[PDB]
Amino acid sequence: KKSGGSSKNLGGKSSGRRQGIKKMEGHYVHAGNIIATQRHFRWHPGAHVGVGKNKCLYALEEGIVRYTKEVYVPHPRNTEAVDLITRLPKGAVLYKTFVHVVPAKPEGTFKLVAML
RNA sequence: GAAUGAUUAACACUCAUUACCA
RNA sequence: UAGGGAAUAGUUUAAAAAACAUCUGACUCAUAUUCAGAAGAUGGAGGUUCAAUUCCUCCUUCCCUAACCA
RNA sequence: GCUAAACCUAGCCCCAAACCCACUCCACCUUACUACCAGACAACCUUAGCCAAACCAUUUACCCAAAUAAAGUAUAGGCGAUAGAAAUUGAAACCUGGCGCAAUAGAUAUAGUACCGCAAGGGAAAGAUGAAAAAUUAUAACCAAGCAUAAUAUAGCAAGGACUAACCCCUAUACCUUCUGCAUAAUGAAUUAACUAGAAAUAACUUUGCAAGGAGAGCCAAAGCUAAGACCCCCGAAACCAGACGAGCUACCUAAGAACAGCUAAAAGAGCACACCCGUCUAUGUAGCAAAAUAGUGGGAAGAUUUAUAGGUAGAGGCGACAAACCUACCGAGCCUGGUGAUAGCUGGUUGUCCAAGAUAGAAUCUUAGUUCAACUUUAAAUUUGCCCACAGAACCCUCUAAAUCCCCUUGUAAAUUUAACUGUUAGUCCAAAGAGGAACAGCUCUUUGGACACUAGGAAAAAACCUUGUAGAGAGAGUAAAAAAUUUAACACCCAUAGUAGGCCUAAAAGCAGCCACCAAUUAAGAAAGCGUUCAAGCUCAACACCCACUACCUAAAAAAUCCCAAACAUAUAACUGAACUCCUCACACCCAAUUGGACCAAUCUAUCACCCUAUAGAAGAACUAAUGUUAGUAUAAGUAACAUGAAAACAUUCUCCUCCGCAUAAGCCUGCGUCAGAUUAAAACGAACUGACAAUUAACAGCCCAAUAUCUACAAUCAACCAACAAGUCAUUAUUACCCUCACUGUCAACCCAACACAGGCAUGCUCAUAAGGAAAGGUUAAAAAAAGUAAAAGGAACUCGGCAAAUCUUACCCCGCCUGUUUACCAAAAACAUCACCUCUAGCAUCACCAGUAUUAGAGGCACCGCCUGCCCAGUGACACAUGUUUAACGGCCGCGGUACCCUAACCGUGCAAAGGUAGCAUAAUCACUUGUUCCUUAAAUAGGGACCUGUAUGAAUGGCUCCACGAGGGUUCAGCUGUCUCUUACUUUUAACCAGUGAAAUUGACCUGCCCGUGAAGAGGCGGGCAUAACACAGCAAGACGAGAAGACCCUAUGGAGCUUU
RNA sequence: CUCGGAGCAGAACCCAACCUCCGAGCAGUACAUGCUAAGACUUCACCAGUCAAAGCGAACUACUAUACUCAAUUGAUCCAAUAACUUGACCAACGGAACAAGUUACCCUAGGGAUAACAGCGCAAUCCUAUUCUAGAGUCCAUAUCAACAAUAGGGUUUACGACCUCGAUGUUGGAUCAGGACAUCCCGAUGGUGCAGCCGCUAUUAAAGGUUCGUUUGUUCAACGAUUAAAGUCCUACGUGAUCUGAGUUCAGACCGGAGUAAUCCAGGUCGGUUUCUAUCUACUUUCAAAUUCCUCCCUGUACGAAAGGACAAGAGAAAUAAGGCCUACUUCACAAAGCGCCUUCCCCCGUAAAUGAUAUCAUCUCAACUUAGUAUUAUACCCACACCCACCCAAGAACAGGGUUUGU
RNA sequence: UAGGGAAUAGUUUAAAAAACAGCAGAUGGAGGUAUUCCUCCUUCCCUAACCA
Ligand SMILES: [K+]
Ligand SMILES: [K+]
Ligand SMILES: [K+]
Ligand SMILES: [K+]
Ligand SMILES: [K+]
Ligand SMILES: [K+]
Ligand SMILES: [K+]
Ligand SMILES: [K+]
Ligand SMILES: [K+]
Ligand SMILES: [K+]
Ligand SMILES: [K+]
Ligand SMILES: [K+]
Ligand SMILES: [K+]
Ligand SMILES: [K+]
Ligand SMILES: [K+]
Ligand SMILES: [K+]
Ligand SMILES: [K+]
Ligand SMILES: [K+]
Ligand SMILES: [K+]
Ligand SMILES: [K+]
Ligand SMILES: [K+]
Ligand SMILES: [K+]
Ligand SMILES: [K+]
Ligand SMILES: [K+]
Ligand SMILES: [K+]
Ligand SMILES: [K+]
Ligand SMILES: [K+]
Ligand SMILES: [Mg+2]
Ligand SMILES: [Mg+2]
Ligand SMILES: [Mg+2]
Ligand SMILES: [Mg+2]
Ligand SMILES: [Mg+2]
Ligand SMILES: [Mg+2]
Ligand SMILES: [Mg+2]
Ligand SMILES: [Mg+2]
Ligand SMILES: [Mg+2]
Ligand SMILES: [Mg+2]
Ligand SMILES: [Mg+2]
Ligand SMILES: [Mg+2]
Ligand SMILES: [Mg+2]
Ligand SMILES: [Mg+2]
Ligand SMILES: [Mg+2]
Ligand SMILES: [Mg+2]
Ligand SMILES: [Mg+2]
Ligand SMILES: [Mg+2]
Ligand SMILES: [Mg+2]
Ligand SMILES: [Mg+2]
Ligand SMILES: [Mg+2]
Ligand SMILES: [Mg+2]
Ligand SMILES: [Mg+2]
Ligand SMILES: [Mg+2]
Ligand SMILES: [Mg+2]
Ligand SMILES: [Mg+2]
Ligand SMILES: [Mg+2]
Ligand SMILES: [Mg+2]
Ligand SMILES: [Mg+2]
Ligand SMILES: [Mg+2]
Ligand SMILES: [Mg+2]
Ligand SMILES: [Mg+2]
Ligand SMILES: [Mg+2]
Ligand SMILES: [Mg+2]
Ligand SMILES: [Mg+2]
Ligand SMILES: [Mg+2]
Ligand SMILES: [Mg+2]
Ligand SMILES: [Mg+2]
Ligand SMILES: [Mg+2]
Ligand SMILES: [Mg+2]
Ligand SMILES: [Mg+2]
Ligand SMILES: [Mg+2]
Ligand SMILES: [Mg+2]
Ligand SMILES: [Mg+2]
Ligand SMILES: [Mg+2]
Ligand SMILES: [Mg+2]
Ligand SMILES: [Mg+2]
Ligand SMILES: [Mg+2]
Ligand SMILES: [Mg+2]
Ligand SMILES: [Mg+2]
Ligand SMILES: [Mg+2]
Ligand SMILES: [Mg+2]
Ligand SMILES: [Mg+2]
Ligand SMILES: [Mg+2]
Ligand SMILES: [Mg+2]
Ligand SMILES: [Mg+2]
Ligand SMILES: [Mg+2]
Ligand SMILES: [Mg+2]
Ligand SMILES: [Mg+2]
Ligand SMILES: [Mg+2]
Ligand SMILES: [Mg+2]
Ligand SMILES: [Mg+2]
Ligand SMILES: [Mg+2]
Ligand SMILES: [Mg+2]
Ligand SMILES: [Mg+2]
Ligand SMILES: [Mg+2]
Ligand SMILES: [Mg+2]
Ligand SMILES: [Mg+2]
Ligand SMILES: [Mg+2]
Ligand SMILES: [Mg+2]
Ligand SMILES: [Mg+2]
Ligand SMILES: [Mg+2]
Ligand SMILES: [Mg+2]
Ligand SMILES: [Mg+2]
Ligand SMILES: [Mg+2]
Ligand SMILES: [Mg+2]
Ligand SMILES: [Mg+2]
Ligand SMILES: [Mg+2]
Ligand SMILES: [Mg+2]
Ligand SMILES: [Mg+2]
Ligand SMILES: [Mg+2]
Ligand SMILES: [Mg+2]
Ligand SMILES: [Mg+2]
Ligand SMILES: [Mg+2]
Ligand SMILES: [Mg+2]
Ligand SMILES: [Mg+2]
Ligand SMILES: [Mg+2]
Ligand SMILES: [Mg+2]
Ligand SMILES: [Mg+2]
Ligand SMILES: [Mg+2]
Ligand SMILES: [Mg+2]
Ligand SMILES: [Mg+2]
Ligand SMILES: [Mg+2]
Ligand SMILES: [Mg+2]
Ligand SMILES: [Mg+2]
Ligand SMILES: [Mg+2]
Ligand SMILES: [Mg+2]
Ligand SMILES: [Mg+2]
Ligand SMILES: [Mg+2]
Ligand SMILES: [Mg+2]
Ligand SMILES: [Mg+2]
Ligand SMILES: [Mg+2]
Ligand SMILES: [Mg+2]
Ligand SMILES: [Mg+2]
Ligand SMILES: [Mg+2]
Ligand SMILES: [Mg+2]
Ligand SMILES: [Mg+2]
Ligand SMILES: [Mg+2]
Ligand SMILES: [Mg+2]
Ligand SMILES: [Mg+2]
Ligand SMILES: [Mg+2]
Ligand SMILES: [Mg+2]
Repeated sequence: KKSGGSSKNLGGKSSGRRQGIKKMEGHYVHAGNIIATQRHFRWHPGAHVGVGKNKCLYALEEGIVRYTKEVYVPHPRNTEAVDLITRLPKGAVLYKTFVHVVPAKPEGTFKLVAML
């Protein structure tokens, strides 16, 4: 019985974050429902979709979730993204995946309240 | 260590040169 | 096989200094001692920091310890 | 037919009621049960711990004076576990009963007896007629295991299907527990009978009552509330604490006793050697003679000796020449009782029938042998989707542009979620697939997806994990599913060869063929040469011509293990057939998973009411046993086995043979225990009797049982006590005065005997006998096998045996290590080098009326070391102790060095430099001293890892936790000369025992059941029991030890447990 | 030992190893990092953690301004401090006990084959063997002999690995005793090759009937050494065999030395000492009756061979050892007999190859062509073989039983 | 962490001086009415904490 060695690799024991899409294409969401969670921007917020401080995407309106591909124009103040687009060959357009909520209900209705 | 010179009255030294198991 | 420590001038130590050794001079008839001068160093490689012997990392050499119970 | 079986009483339990309490005479706290004398001692003083807190450390309910209620409230608490009031409230109360037991129950109880223990203390078993036994030839019978009547016939979990037929044929791997998985060679179990194990709240559910109320004050209430039904086991540690009991064993001590021949020396912890004490070595023995013995051999035996008697020290302790010894057979700390039903996440066990549902992501945890939450699983309830899935849709960065997934209408289907209430599972195996670790090893380890297994059946030889197949019954129908192993191998050309030229160059030589360049040309045809060869050449081939139909294939290679190959066989008759619990068929249908969960029934018993040859509806409960190394009893198996016993003849008078270990007596112990008579009860055999009943008996002079007061007295051992010389300094003695006229009581007295469970080869003090005047018998009979035991003798050799000369024989030499010596120790595996010890040294203490001590520093106590001889070096920084102003102290705890260079190499008188309290000094050294190591050399042997003497840096020797020499001593360890021998070469013969046979008597462990073969294979991985073969009428007796993973002891090694205990400690 | 990122885990989520890599236990800027509140996420439970519309109050009409940048950057309850707000652990064993280390070989109990040591089994890295390949060595020459880089198989003796049976026990080294088996043969037999003249060797094929020594030191298995031998084989059998033995070693309780430790005590160390039970129920077995192996001497022969030196084989003869089976005349132990140290007997084959003839293929060719020879045994033969006289007696027969004799039953 | 106290030349003292160390040299820092009055901060000491 010879004495053995030991592994020099510590840590690495974190559990899965359980991130990803919570509401798939066509699903009905109420306002506030989290649509997806992510560590980096895999899906970008579209129409009526808010983005949390932790990049969490949530519904701003009640409706149907839709995923589309759209042209990506960064904010002129986002230095890193602007540096990329300026170095692109002319004629080249960046695309990204966006998630939207199509509002299902109208903001309200006018109802007869009195006959004065 | 060897040879060679330099050195000495001649040497030694020194310097320089050469070639099982429970 | 596992573990801890160390590496500084040619030599041996210190927190970039002393000691001698080495070279220079003086004293001696000459040598030593002595006196006055002079030079010389942070095992290797990589990185942090404006700056690293002094913060970390791997390798080499060496040392010390353990390597058991039926 | 035996053994047995059966019984209904004895009494007992729980309540009620009631307060309770004895007495002849005599004896009884001293040694209890003892007629009768001078004393004066006197009682109180907090429970602890197990356990719970998942350890444990504060803490952890224990009637304390009225049931209920307030209330598990206030409050307390590692604010944890758990503990827990009061104010206030306020009831009933008629002993003579029982849905209690009925001889393993109920009290332990026929009895606190027998029996066990020194003691405290522990503590049984069992009986059965009838009206009458002054009816006893009575009261029938049938029933457990075990046997008998009546042994057995190839073959195999002992049966099943069957059959004319018991067997023969075919099929079939006991049971429980425990596991991933057990025929397993894993656990338990000889068998029978009896006994022997699920206790309850919180909620919820079900069924009644009443209902915004319910309830027979308290409580609850936004349909509640009241009542009922229905769920929560048994045995087991090592421990801990309290109070008693123990020093008749043993350790040590106190008082007063006893023993020690002979010889040598005559001085002796001196030698030889009895008694006596001890226990070195070997054999025997190992449920024995013996819970430590016997035989031989050994150590001691005038001393630190051995030993009888009484007394002392007691468990948080004693005692100890320290062995963790010994303290009543078992002491890392006694025993008993109690706390106590200690606790156990650990093993084992857990009792009627039938059906149903039912296999598993993970998280935390002093946690991974367990728990809680999730998940899965079960039941009840609610109302609404569940599952399968169409498009569309879900990322860039990056190398496998993976198999897929997610989402999802339709559709095919019938589930799903939610509410209420719980338990169990949370120690996992193989296969396919994607990977990781390892060795692209594992029946290996780790994740993922799926399957199977832990449930069925068929198949793959046997076969958990592969294939086929699942839903349950009957059938002497039927169709099928999976389902059988194929292959066979290496020929090959014939014929012929002149030449520019030995091409050029290089080279000693290079001539087709060491290298470099060219590679042209003669002959119809032949490379300025493709393979050999020659030192260079020669020489043999191939590519050429001619001859001429070689008319090639151009794909490939073996083998070996251990008990014995392994179905038998077969190349030839027409695609089929066989084959399940699948499916069909006639009839029927709840009727094949562990843990767990739901449900339907039910034996017997008691009670209410029925019933009335053994029942019904209900209510109850000590309500069901193929398993706990279970408890008690009975009887088997081993087994008529192991083992045990009586000297001979005779007229039972006596005599003979042989032992003598003794023997007689006293003390202690014991208590009628071989005397008579009468019984046939019996001695490990036997009708004499030690057993039963009765009747007798031991007679004091021996011994025990003693003494008026007060004061006073007592320097001068003993040893033949005389010479002589001692130390350890000793067992023996009065007087004065007063008082005192009396007599022979009382008790022990036996034996073949005590302590050891026994009629035990053991233990057991003293006197005398010293081999006997006393006391005894080794052989039940026979035979004369093996193996075994105890002896005797042995050719030639003489340690060649062996770890070792163990044992035996003979009887001796020299040396080494350790310890000075005599002595002491682990009673029962160690007798030693361990302890003690004379000697030496350190430390403490200036003193009296209970040890030390009736002592006083030349003393006493606490320690170290270990006579003597030579010695005991350096260090006080650290720790300790002492001392105080620094400090002192090692024969206190302890310690006592590097790195680099210099005489060729080894080495360094030497030199540099750092460190320290000091740097290991003298000695000794391959050691009983870490390895290296069988170091080197001399001696020893034919040969030596042995032994002796040296050399040694031992970098881990070393100086009172002592170093080194040396006399004497040693059942210490090692070596050796000589001799001796059956130790051996190499065994043999005889005797005794045992043995075997006959007769009597008659155990133990063990035992699931057995109808109890061998081979290969298989398998929970080593098969009498499975597969394939082979073998095979039946049954004794004697041997053997290869297997039955043989018996015996719940492995002492190892790990685990929030299990113990002893010891040490900063 | 807690936390985060990446791979394993390629595409929703999840996913382990004492697996592979890299990090964290802060820092910086704000000071509305103010208040409040729909709807959601969630590390597979809980605890904890995460994102947020609207609204209030601010800011604001220049600020990718509105839950700050940032991946992790962290700690429950009780309790303590504090007027309040609020703060407090490398509680890092990081779901955290308010506070507790050693040692036990003097040990104990409960369990575990859920887990080690022995053996089996699995596996074959390691170990051993064979073949393939043709570099190299062997003067030349690959293949007499040896052999690199590699390749393909086999073996199951080593050291490991795994943890499947066994811990209500499968007794652990070496030796004694008795051996069963494999052949990968050490000796003896039969053959091919040789860098084989001969004598000796080397290598390969075949052969497991028979055989395979005694001693000094060591506990040894081994190893060294002495002396022999035809040879002193390699292995398996629970590293065969302790209900047959042994107990030197190893591995309990005593003790010493060196070393470690404050000590208790301890060490792969060394050293002295240290209890080895069992009456056999079952299986199996208790005359495989009887063919023998080997060395040496003489002779062949100083022949064959060879320059010499040296020096055979076959046949023949003799004498021994061992083994097996018997026996007692003598010797010896002994004495109506049993014994050895004495005497007597002992018998067949071995298949690897070497050669003819002769086809496929009109030569040739020893032929998994037909065939011929070396070249083979029904292994030979041997032993055993007739039986109610049998009460009893005797016995060279024997445990009992059985057997022989009794014409040897006063 | 809490308070108490303290800070003079490199060092240690005095009431702006001497002594040592190497003619230089100082009133820890900031603010205020100046070593000498007060306050905050730094460093250090003292004393008590450092629990959960
Ligand atoms: K997110
Ligand atoms: K405990
Ligand atoms: K009783
Ligand atoms: K069982
Ligand atoms: K088995
Ligand atoms: K098993
Ligand atoms: K067992
Ligand atoms: K006493
Ligand atoms: K068990
Ligand atoms: K547990
Ligand atoms: K099949
Ligand atoms: K040439
Ligand atoms: K008596
Ligand atoms: K005895
Ligand atoms: K002794
Ligand atoms: K000191
Ligand atoms: K020696
Ligand atoms: K020597
Ligand atoms: K002795
Ligand atoms: K046997
Ligand atoms: K923890
Ligand atoms: K392996
Ligand atoms: K075991
Ligand atoms: K020996
Ligand atoms: K059997
Ligand atoms: K004899
Ligand atoms: K041919
Ligand atoms: Mg990860
Ligand atoms: Mg994880
Ligand atoms: Mg001159
Ligand atoms: Mg507890
Ligand atoms: Mg404990
Ligand atoms: Mg009250
Ligand atoms: Mg009773
Ligand atoms: Mg019967
Ligand atoms: Mg059969
Ligand atoms: Mg198992
Ligand atoms: Mg099975
Ligand atoms: Mg069994
Ligand atoms: Mg078990
Ligand atoms: Mg209950
Ligand atoms: Mg306690
Ligand atoms: Mg007590
Ligand atoms: Mg006594
Ligand atoms: Mg006395
Ligand atoms: Mg005498
Ligand atoms: Mg004496
Ligand atoms: Mg004597
Ligand atoms: Mg004593
Ligand atoms: Mg001791
Ligand atoms: Mg001891
Ligand atoms: Mg006792
Ligand atoms: Mg219990
Ligand atoms: Mg079912
Ligand atoms: Mg914890
Ligand atoms: Mg678990
Ligand atoms: Mg759907
Ligand atoms: Mg789980
Ligand atoms: Mg596995
Ligand atoms: Mg030519
Ligand atoms: Mg030429
Ligand atoms: Mg040429
Ligand atoms: Mg030619
Ligand atoms: Mg040539
Ligand atoms: Mg031509
Ligand atoms: Mg040709
Ligand atoms: Mg069916
Ligand atoms: Mg059916
Ligand atoms: Mg009935
Ligand atoms: Mg019952
Ligand atoms: Mg029963
Ligand atoms: Mg039982
Ligand atoms: Mg018997
Ligand atoms: Mg007998
Ligand atoms: Mg008298
Ligand atoms: Mg008498
Ligand atoms: Mg005695
Ligand atoms: Mg007599
Ligand atoms: Mg007798
Ligand atoms: Mg007898
Ligand atoms: Mg007899
Ligand atoms: Mg003899
Ligand atoms: Mg010998
Ligand atoms: Mg001798
Ligand atoms: Mg021998
Ligand atoms: Mg002897
Ligand atoms: Mg002694
Ligand atoms: Mg003893
Ligand atoms: Mg004794
Ligand atoms: Mg003894
Ligand atoms: Mg001693
Ligand atoms: Mg002395
Ligand atoms: Mg000293
Ligand atoms: Mg030198
Ligand atoms: Mg010295
Ligand atoms: Mg040594
Ligand atoms: Mg010897
Ligand atoms: Mg030392
Ligand atoms: Mg010493
Ligand atoms: Mg000392
Ligand atoms: Mg003496
Ligand atoms: Mg001696
Ligand atoms: Mg003695
Ligand atoms: Mg017998
Ligand atoms: Mg008999
Ligand atoms: Mg048994
Ligand atoms: Mg088998
Ligand atoms: Mg028999
Ligand atoms: Mg069996
Ligand atoms: Mg056994
Ligand atoms: Mg056990
Ligand atoms: Mg405890
Ligand atoms: Mg969650
Ligand atoms: Mg807002
Ligand atoms: Mg934790
Ligand atoms: Mg966590
Ligand atoms: Mg010991
Ligand atoms: Mg045990
Ligand atoms: Mg296992
Ligand atoms: Mg093993
Ligand atoms: Mg086995
Ligand atoms: Mg293999
Ligand atoms: Mg060559
Ligand atoms: Mg094997
Ligand atoms: Mg496993
Ligand atoms: Mg067993
Ligand atoms: Mg054999
Ligand atoms: Mg062979
Ligand atoms: Mg063996
Ligand atoms: Mg055996
Ligand atoms: Mg021994
Ligand atoms: Mg020691
Ligand atoms: Mg002894
Ligand atoms: Mg020993
Ligand atoms: Mg034995
Ligand atoms: Mg026997
Ligand atoms: Mg011949
Ligand atoms: Mg021919
Ligand atoms: Mg021909």
